[PDB]
Amino acid sequence: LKLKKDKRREAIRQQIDSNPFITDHELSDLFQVSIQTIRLDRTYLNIPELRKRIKLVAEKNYDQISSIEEQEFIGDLIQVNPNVKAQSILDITSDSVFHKTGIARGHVLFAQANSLCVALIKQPTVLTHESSIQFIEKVKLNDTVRAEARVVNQTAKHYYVEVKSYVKHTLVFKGNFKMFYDKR
Amino acid sequence: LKLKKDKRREAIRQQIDSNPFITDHELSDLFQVSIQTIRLDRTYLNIPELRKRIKLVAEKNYDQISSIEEQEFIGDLIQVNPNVKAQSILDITSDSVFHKTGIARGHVLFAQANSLCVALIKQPTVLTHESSIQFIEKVKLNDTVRAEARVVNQTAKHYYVEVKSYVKHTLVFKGNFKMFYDKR
Amino acid sequence: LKLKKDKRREAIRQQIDSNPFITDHELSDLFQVSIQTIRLDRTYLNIPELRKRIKLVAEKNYDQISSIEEQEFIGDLIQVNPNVKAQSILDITSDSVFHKTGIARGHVLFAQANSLCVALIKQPTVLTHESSIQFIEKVKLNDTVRAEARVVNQTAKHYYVEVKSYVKHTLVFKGNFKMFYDKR
Amino acid sequence: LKLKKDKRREAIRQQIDSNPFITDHELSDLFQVSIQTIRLDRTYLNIPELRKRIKLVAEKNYDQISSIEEQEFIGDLIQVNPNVKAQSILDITSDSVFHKTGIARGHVLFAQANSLCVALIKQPTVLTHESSIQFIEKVKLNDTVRAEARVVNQTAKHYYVEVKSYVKHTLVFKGNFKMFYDKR
Amino acid sequence: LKLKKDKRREAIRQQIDSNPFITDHELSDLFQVSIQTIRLDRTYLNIPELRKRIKLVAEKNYDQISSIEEQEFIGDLIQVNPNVKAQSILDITSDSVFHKTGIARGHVLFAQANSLCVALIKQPTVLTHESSIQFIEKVKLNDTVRAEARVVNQTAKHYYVEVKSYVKHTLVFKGNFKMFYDKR
Amino acid sequence: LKLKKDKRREAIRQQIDSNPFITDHELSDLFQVSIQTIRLDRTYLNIPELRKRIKLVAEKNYDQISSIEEQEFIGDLIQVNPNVKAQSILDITSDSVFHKTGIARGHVLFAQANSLCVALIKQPTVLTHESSIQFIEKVKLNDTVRAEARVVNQTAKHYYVEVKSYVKHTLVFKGNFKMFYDKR
Ligand SMILES: [Zn+2]
Ligand SMILES: [Zn+2]
Ligand SMILES: [Zn+2]
Ligand SMILES: [Zn+2]
Ligand SMILES: [Zn+2]
Ligand SMILES: [Zn+2]
Ligand SMILES: [Zn+2]
Ligand SMILES: [Zn+2]
Ligand SMILES: [Zn+2]
Ligand SMILES: [Zn+2]
Ligand SMILES: [Zn+2]
Ligand SMILES: [Zn+2]
Ligand SMILES: [Zn+2]
Ligand SMILES: [Zn+2]
Ligand SMILES: [Zn+2]
Ligand SMILES: [Zn+2]
Ligand SMILES: [Zn+2]
Ligand SMILES: [Zn+2]
Ligand SMILES: [Zn+2]
Ligand SMILES: [Zn+2]
Ligand SMILES: [Zn+2]
Ligand SMILES: [Zn+2]
Ligand SMILES: [Zn+2]
Ligand SMILES: [Zn+2]
Ligand SMILES: [Zn+2]
Ligand SMILES: [Zn+2]
Ligand SMILES: [Zn+2]
Ligand SMILES: [Zn+2]
Ligand SMILES: [Zn+2]
Ligand SMILES: [Zn+2]
Repeated sequence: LKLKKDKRREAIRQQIDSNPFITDHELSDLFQVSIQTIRLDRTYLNIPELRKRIKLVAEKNYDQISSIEEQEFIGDLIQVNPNVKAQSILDITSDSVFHKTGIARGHVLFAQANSLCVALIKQPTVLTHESSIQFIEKVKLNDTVRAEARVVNQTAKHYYVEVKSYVKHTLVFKGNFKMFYDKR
Repeated sequence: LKLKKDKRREAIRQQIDSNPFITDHELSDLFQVSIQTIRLDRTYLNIPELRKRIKLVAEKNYDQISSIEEQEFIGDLIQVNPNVKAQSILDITSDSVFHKTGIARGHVLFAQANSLCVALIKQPTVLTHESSIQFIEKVKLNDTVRAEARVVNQTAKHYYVEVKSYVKHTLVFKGNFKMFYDKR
Repeated sequence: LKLKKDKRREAIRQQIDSNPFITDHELSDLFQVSIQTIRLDRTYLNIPELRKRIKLVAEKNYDQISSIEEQEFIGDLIQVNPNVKAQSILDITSDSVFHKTGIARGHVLFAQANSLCVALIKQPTVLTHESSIQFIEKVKLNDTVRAEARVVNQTAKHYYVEVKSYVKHTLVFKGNFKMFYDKR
Repeated sequence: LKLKKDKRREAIRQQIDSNPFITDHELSDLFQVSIQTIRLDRTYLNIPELRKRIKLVAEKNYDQISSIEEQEFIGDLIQVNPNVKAQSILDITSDSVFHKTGIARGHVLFAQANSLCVALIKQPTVLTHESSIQFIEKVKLNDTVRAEARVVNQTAKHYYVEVKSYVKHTLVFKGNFKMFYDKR
Repeated sequence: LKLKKDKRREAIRQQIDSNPFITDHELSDLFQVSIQTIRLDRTYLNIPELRKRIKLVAEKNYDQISSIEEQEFIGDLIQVNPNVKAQSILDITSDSVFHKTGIARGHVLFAQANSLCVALIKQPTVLTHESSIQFIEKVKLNDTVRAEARVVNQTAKHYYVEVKSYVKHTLVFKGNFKMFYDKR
Repeated sequence: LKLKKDKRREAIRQQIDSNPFITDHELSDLFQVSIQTIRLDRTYLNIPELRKRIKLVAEKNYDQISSIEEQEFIGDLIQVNPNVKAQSILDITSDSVFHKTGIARGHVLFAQANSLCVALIKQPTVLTHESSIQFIEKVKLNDTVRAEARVVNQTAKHYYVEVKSYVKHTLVFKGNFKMFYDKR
């Protein structure tokens, strides 16, 4: 048997506090309850929908970055520790897919990744010098790609950044980035 | 001393017949004559401007390709030998540059290259699986990037394609692409 | 009395197999059941909504045509027998109506029809030479117009094509088209 | 020999007073003088370029019409005698041509014509009921099409309007329009 | 206890007849019944949604005004007594808000107000000469602002117009406008 | 008589060093020499055109401001002393004028002014509370409006800012702004 409405809702607040980015689908699977029930529950709880929460959190992050302007950034910058790590979320719309197939275009995922690497480095001048990438799974129209970047090495002239991207906890894309920086 | 008007113009026709894509700047340097003189000369000769000639030639090429639709293609497909080699030209407009610097965004050059590799392979299904790329020189607002792709290996399941890109005969970008294909 | 849920759903699959383009409204009228019930039923059946099915089928058709490029085509090409007959579907949006009245603009329906005639003829060069048309009923904002073209005569230099267009099986527009063609 | 600068310029003012829509090319042919000389002459004379003059005159005309809103009108309404005759000018841009050929799309010329017929009739409700049209010459990218409409018959319920369209005094398109009207 | 369905619906028709612009939220508060119940009720009653009714009424009003063109008007002109008073409604979309905060930009509310003052004056030439304005409350993304303009003085050369703007009967913006007019 | 080419050009560099925003028209009037001569001179001198220089200088200024995002700013921020004074330049395009007349819309000039006041104040939260404005001269299509803002009073809760706007050193618009600020 299932939780009483009240306890389901308490549990839903705890989940979202704990993961500000948890989806309604994830919440429905967790509590084994229709995706519509999740919506009514959030409404009752005064928790805004995922898009909004995502946009609220990201807005604060563009203040921490200096290499690229907010409106140039690809995706939503959900997390950033300058010079250490960062994450973005990007929805795949028809602009981003091949028209015959609905398969996401490679350069879109590369763009999300490259942008994130530029953004996480706290320098005036930050350019990508080299990159090698692997497209591990097809990404489809309407997917949401979470990219996660981290610095793996830092020399005097470069940062080496690894990016891994996911669609529902499935690794879809991996890349290595060699980033140049100077005090200018 | 310089060529008489008549002989300069004869020589200009021969050059363009010989390179349909030669620029007015290249023609001015060749004959050491203002870029405006080149224009008057072409007008007299009934040779259309570079943009037009480029668009006339490319139009015929989209007929030879099957992996990607014409209007999805990045740049102008100036040359194509299906399954062997191909070339595109792409102008760098403000859409393609970082706003602070006028430096072309990495994903734009990668997009030109990735598109070209997809286009040159004559299969129904063609996906990029892996890529490694080097950004050799900064590309600037208003540059024109010529990308040149060639197949270097072909196995039963993949084509390996090398792309090299230029701005006025200067190598600016290099990439290796691992492309998947099947009969579907 | 009405069909049990199970039998209604079986019957709904049979209908859609039989007419890939049947609407939810048509399905609701058939089974005398709310338009929302139809939606839940399709969801259960794993049958995508009308827009999608329409776009899946049409995508395959642009491969058969050569006179006009896919992205220039007006409406969705749902059916094509080159040089014989063809059909398109076109939604009437605010772009297509007079602003004071919501009445569809004449040139929009003519455009759907003219495009279809160009598309169905399998020649490199296909131009419309003459046309006579009758606007039989007002088409309104949000209507969907199904145009149906067929060749009625073929001489050495022309095809004569008749187009008839409908909104819910009501004839709204009729046209005769005199089409030129050559091997060029 | 040619006219002195002064007399050429006097003659140019007289021409434009006499035809507010005469082009610089027409003026150059008339006086056998480069198209650039015509420009310098107009500048000296304080006569604005063709586009402007066209837009100044047309602006006054939308006040006389009631069947269609100004911003819905196709082309520039250069002349109007409500219920009798009217004319528009329309530039053919890339939006209006087939992409492979630069040939103007049929529905564009039909749209100019149909709009003009709706505009010239001074009634609240004016709908096109029937039309037959002939595409007499190919219209190309960058052409300017002058459409000329006149009422040929008027019954109690309809106006019969003939439209003829030109590119440099060459008849390119002809149409007959059966227009419905009522007091509503 | 609450009204029977039938009587609620009768009462809802009377309300909308009486205020063509009453919202579903207002109707839900009145009858203490979910906003969704209001929707089902209107559907049953054949009363179109607020957006439509608003657009139907406003369409008739642009005929009465002469100083500014319909498509230039900011908001929907719901009410107009030329030279006396007028009202508009304007939705606040992301175009109209600061990006960090969702707060409506001042010039948007000023634009609604200034447009309304120009529109209500029945003269060929009508220009704003002076204005003083007070932003009384923050307007937020997705609010709907009702602006209400009235002439308070009229001299030989000017009209003095007061505008007051509201979001759910809360005064949010107030302005005084000094408007110039002549017979030209 | 006029300056030798060499001395004219020396003098032109000195002028632009001295006023980075001086126009070619201003330079032509100064040296009484065609606007085209000015262009050739700048080309020779390696001084970029006005648009570019303006965009280079402004780019550096958005770094100093915190109340409004760069891409939301109306016009180009050519000068800024946070909490003291600032200036913008704004071109008047067809988007900004009444369609019948080419006269700039009031809210456009108010927008330039209001944006500048928000931008110059170095606080997280900065809102306009009150404003009174005078439209002193008609601004026309293609004019360039220079707005100049300065703080005239500062209390604990507000800044009082005066804006004056010009087209070729002619005062066209004046405004007083009451701005709210807090540490949030
Ligand atoms: Zn998750
Ligand atoms: Zn699941
Ligand atoms: Zn397609
Ligand atoms: Zn892209
Ligand atoms: Zn490096
Ligand atoms: Zn070259
Ligand atoms: Zn050179
Ligand atoms: Zn910038
Ligand atoms: Zn891009
Ligand atoms: Zn592979
Ligand atoms: Zn049907
Ligand atoms: Zn029905
Ligand atoms: Zn309207
Ligand atoms: Zn159209
Ligand atoms: Zn023919
Ligand atoms: Zn003529
Ligand atoms: Zn000629
Ligand atoms: Zn094409
Ligand atoms: Zn069209
Ligand atoms: Zn009739
Ligand atoms: Zn109310
Ligand atoms: Zn309430
Ligand atoms: Zn922002
Ligand atoms: Zn605005
Ligand atoms: Zn005044
Ligand atoms: Zn100056
Ligand atoms: Zn001057
Ligand atoms: Zn107008
Ligand atoms: Zn505006
Ligand atoms: Zn205050």
